[PDB]
Amino acid sequence: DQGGYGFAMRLKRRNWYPGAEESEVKLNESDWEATGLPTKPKELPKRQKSVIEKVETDGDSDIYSSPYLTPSNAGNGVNQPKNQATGHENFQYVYSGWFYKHAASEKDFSNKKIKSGDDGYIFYHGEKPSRQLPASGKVIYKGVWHFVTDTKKGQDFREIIQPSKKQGDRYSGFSGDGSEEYSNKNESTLKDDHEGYGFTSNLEVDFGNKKLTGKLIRNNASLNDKHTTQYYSLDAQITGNRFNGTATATDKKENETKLHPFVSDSSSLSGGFFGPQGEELGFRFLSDDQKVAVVGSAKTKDKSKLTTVLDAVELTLNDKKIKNLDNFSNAAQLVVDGIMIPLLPEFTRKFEHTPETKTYEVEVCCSNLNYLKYGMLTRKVEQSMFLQGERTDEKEIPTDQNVVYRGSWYGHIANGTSWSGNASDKEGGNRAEFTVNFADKKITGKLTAEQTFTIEGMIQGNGFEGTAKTAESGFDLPKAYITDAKVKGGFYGPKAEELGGWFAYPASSATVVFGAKRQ
Amino acid sequence: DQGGYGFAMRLKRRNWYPGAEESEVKLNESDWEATGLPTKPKELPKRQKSVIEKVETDGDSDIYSSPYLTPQPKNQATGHENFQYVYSGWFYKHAASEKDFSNKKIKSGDDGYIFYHGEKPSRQLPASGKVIYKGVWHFVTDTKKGQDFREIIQPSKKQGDRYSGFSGDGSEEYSNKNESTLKDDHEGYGFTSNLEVDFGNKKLTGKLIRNNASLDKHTTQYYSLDAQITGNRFNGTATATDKKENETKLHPFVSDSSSLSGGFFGPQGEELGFRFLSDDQKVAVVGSAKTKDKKLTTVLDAVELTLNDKKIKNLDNFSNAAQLVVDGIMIPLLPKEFTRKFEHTPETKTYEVEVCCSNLNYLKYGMLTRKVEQSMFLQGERTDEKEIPTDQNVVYRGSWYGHIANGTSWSGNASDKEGGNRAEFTVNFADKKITGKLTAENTFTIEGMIQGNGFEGTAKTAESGFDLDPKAYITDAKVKGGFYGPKAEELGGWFAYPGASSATVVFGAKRQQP
Ligand code: NA
Repeated sequence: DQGGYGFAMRLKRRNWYPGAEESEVKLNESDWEATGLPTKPKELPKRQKSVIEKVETDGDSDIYSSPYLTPSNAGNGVNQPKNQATGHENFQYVYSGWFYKHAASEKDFSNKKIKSGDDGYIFYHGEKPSRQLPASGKVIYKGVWHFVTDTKKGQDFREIIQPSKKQGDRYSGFSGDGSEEYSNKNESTLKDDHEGYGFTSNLEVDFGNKKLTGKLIRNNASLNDKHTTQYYSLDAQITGNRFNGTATATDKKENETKLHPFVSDSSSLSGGFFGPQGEELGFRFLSDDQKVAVVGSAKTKDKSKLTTVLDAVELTLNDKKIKNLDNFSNAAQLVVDGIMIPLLPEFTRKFEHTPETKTYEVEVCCSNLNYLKYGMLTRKVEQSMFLQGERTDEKEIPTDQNVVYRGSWYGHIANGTSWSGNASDKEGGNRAEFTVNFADKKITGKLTAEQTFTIEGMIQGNGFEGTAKTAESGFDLPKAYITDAKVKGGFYGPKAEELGGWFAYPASSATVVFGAKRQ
Repeated sequence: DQGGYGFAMRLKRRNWYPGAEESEVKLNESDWEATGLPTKPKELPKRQKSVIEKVETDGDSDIYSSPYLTPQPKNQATGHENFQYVYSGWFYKHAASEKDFSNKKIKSGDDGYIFYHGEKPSRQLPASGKVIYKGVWHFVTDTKKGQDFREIIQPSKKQGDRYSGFSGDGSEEYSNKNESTLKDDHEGYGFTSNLEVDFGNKKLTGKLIRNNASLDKHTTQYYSLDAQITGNRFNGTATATDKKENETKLHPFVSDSSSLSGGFFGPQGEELGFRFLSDDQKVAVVGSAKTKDKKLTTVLDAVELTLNDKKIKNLDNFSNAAQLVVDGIMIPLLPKEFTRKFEHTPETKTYEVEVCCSNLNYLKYGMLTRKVEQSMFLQGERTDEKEIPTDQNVVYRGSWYGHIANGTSWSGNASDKEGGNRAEFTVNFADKKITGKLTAENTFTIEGMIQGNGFEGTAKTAESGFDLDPKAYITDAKVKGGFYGPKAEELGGWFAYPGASSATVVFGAKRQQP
């Protein structure tokens, strides 16, 4: 999809003012809200929490939330419910769940509006979207899932929520409702075929084939023979640290009458992997009939060769240091300080951006690159270089023994006075060239200002590493000297049409990002 | 009717909670509320005012009322605006909505009352002639879902549907009440009344109209009225002038009423108040009217004779001998067996009353005590002067209550027996002459002239002293009285002395027959 740390969807409340009544309020893709990056995934997402904090109540002011979440800033009663897939409960990077208030009714006759029922959100959010994943093998992920429905006059979902308060009619059915009383979430022990407590998810992720399948079920209250009910299966393709696909409603029958909301397929399943090697994931979807939205989370068993799916780095000038950036496997979306900066609105480019550090100044290259972006980033005053690209699958690395790549680079170097040079297509300005022997796992090339650097390295999988050096001789602006500069890079896009890398040093310094295109 | 100083009727608000909705709330005779005696007729009636004071608001706490009432529209019949005894009108609040969702009650709209009240209900009226009364009238309707009265009230706020149509509504915008001058054929401003009272024939007729805003005849008539006068009261019907024929009826005045009732107030009934409820229970009306701004007959006697100070006060009465009105409260004299005795506490602590007699129907008299004060009382409904019989020899027999003393006091209740208090009278109507005797122990002698339905003369202990079981010498004591009931079957009088022996006496006798 379009990437992000998380998504939230608000409960609906239907207007029943007589004469001005909405017979229905459907859910919409436009209803999804970004959560932003959480400092602590176990806490509620801050933007949406603030909204609910301001929601008026009249008798019970508490915020109720999923049992494994941090009550934080909020209270409860008659409470020890559980919602967990057994053996898969120790989430560290990703949380999904719900939170809500018993909101006061809106009783605004003078605006012909009457609304009543809970107000709240379902959501998932995560930190540390993954830059590496297992290289191969099928891996079981389990966790939880949550839902919120549309509202329609006369509608009920009595199979999942006892409809004494018009759940599904006046306000959304949702998995946190006080009348969701048919799961085993309050029971003290499990039946031998339960996957856990409440609504749980089970996914099989095939890292070898870049795809996944799964099942979303309810673990049923024991009030012979089977004690779970399946509402969806899932199917998705993995691209980098993201996945996209479909959800299939398990019981839609034909003839109905359909006492639950899970009756339509979804063509908008999307999620992503989080953690050092994608050991946790978050996902969401919206049903095609706009009657239900789902979010969820899953993880490998509570306590392997890896492949790198992306590079995203920031090189800070002042201290020549190199930090990893978050990225959602999208070279054209620059993620810094938890905000997303697009990189496409003519070689290179330049612009500034302010969200909602004051503003970000970015110079990005290049116009002919599609899986790789690099340039200059400045906060306001801080200055850095950056590079980010989507690695080519190691199994797609071409075998060709002679391959030339051409492009440019941004440079900042000094043994005394400093030299800085942007990237360019012309003329004697920064230019880069590389010859790669894939068969040999060998790579070499040169960067020239017009004087030059010379790079050499070997090829490990879908990335390379080596060293860069001035002529020394020396450089320009009066001379700078570089020797044994630590060089890191990778190949980007299908069959490695693109490649790029960077180096920092380490009385001469140096920080360089470069990217080249295949001929 | 059943008499009173005034009546009020509250606006209705209809429950429109979905699923627990009232489709309609009709008016009912039982909805009428007594107002009590006002100290100042220009002020709002106190009981109902207190109710409205407690009505909850949320944004506008004011009480709005008819412009001539004591807190630039006008509501008045020109030349007939200076009311002193009787006021009718309305008052209300922009009441907050009731929004009780868990008990399934939603109500919205104005809350308030229409009312009339008066002081000094009349004991005399003009003896004859037709007299024009004009004034104002007011209405409140039922509520019914989907109902509007757009001819009278612009229905932007569901007037007639969620809360009663009423003449004080802010959207009553079709009368001339806000205009600065009058058309040639307007009777005045807003909704006005015009009555012709025929005191000669004891009846009245009238018309209730709206004076229309000018933006072709300028008034619209909604009712005519017809009533019979009995004493200081009147009862009859209202006839809806436009009912239902070729029209779908854009106003609430579509049904007749068989419950028009009202009464006269002031020294000679120069003002009146009235009310009615439509037979279809869709609309209640109250109103008031007066003779133009600036010989009598007496229709009732109602007096209190205070012992301690031998003084005699007029009581209010609504032309009903069996309803004793003291201190603004109504005390019935027949239990819904000669003489009677009982006590009564309203809502002075309690009233103790001894009343006579069981055979009298237009005349009641006896003892009244407050708690401690003690008085005698007499009240009766005079016979029409034109019904005074011409018979030259007529005997009346009965009793009397007596309290007298030149030294020690003598008190004697009334009775049928035996040597106890007894009264006898012979009346020569042809001669306009009356005489009779009261005896305790076998004594007062009374001569008097008849005038209309009343008499006036003297009572003397004669010669000399009386008993005191010490001689009490009362002579030339003024005696006043009347003939009560149709054709003067019952008669009554009283006397106070002086105008070392005192005396206060009420008596009543009944007519005999060959
Ligand atoms: Na986000």
